[PDB]
Amino acid sequence: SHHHHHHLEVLFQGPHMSGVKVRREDAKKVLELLKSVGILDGKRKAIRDEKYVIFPVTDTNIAKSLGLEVVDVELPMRPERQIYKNLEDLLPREIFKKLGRLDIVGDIAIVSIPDEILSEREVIVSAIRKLYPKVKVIARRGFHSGLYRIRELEVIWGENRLHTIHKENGVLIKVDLSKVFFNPRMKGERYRIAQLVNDGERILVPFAGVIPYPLVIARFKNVEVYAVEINEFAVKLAEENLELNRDRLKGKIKIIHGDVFEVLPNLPNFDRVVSPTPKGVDALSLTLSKAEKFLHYYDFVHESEIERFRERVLEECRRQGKECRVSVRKVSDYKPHVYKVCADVEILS
Ligand SMILES: Nc1ncnc2c1ncn2[C@@H]1O[C@H](CO)[C@@H](O)[C@H]1O
Repeated sequence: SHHHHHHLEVLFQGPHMSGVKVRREDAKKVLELLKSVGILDGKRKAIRDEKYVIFPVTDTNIAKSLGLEVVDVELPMRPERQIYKNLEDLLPREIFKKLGRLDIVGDIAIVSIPDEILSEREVIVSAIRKLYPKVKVIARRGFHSGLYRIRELEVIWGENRLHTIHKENGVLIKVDLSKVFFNPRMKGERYRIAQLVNDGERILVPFAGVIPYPLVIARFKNVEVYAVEINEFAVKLAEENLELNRDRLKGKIKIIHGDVFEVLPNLPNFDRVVSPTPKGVDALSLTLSKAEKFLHYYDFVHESEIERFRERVLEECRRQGKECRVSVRKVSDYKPHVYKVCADVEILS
């Protein structure tokens, strides 16, 4: 006596060799459809030409019951190994070129996605998820808003949170991107100055945020750092960060919750001042006034204004009766024709 047909029908060992041929304009719809009905073959790649897309299917009868055109095609197997090293490898150039720079903060990936390629959201996420399998949050970014310069962010994939712990230069940085400002790309800078700093210095860091700069400096050198931040949530996270990194800091950090322009005139002077100035803000005079040996003044300057920028720094140096050497460095490419720069000011004796 024999087997039931509805038991036999699943015994075939061969691979699926067919697919469905659809117009490109239908391709997303159909993909969804195939996934929903449950006949989408994950083992094979989809291919396309200039007019049509072909999706691999696991049941051609059901495919025909969906009114789709069944074709016999040898489709590429899915890759098992992964050799992509950057996002451009995982996206068409027309999509990738409109994307902003991708940033990783802890287990959060942040990318800017213009409205015109927003329909392609799902491939973008996919690519990101493929490049960074460890991240658990993908958020679309806008601009910085308000006095605290908090980045506009919308979670578009993963856990519905914008808080995490970021590892940098040997320190741990608790961050909440919905409540505080933070830029990971300053890593280099923060390390650099940390290496320049000598033991015994008194250092001032205005606009300190969740104190990544004081944390790195104090991580590598036995110094005292004053940090000034006006955002109380950032202050809170800064305290938690100070407590989190306490047993790995050589230096000391004093956190001051307040307005830089109010606090600094009531502070004593320092050996070194490090000013991660908010974009558009001019704190040159005030930060220089608190520096006795070195100022590191960050700013955003247009390509054709660098010279003028340097000149103005020198002017301020003369204005405060200081004799200085001024060096201007391009820290990063901020947007076209616009650089994030740093004025290294050596105050001479
Ligand atoms: N007058 C200010 N005083 C102290 N911190 C400030 C001031 N303006 C901006 N910030 C902080 O500087 C950081 C970088 O812009 C942010 O955390 C922001 O809240």
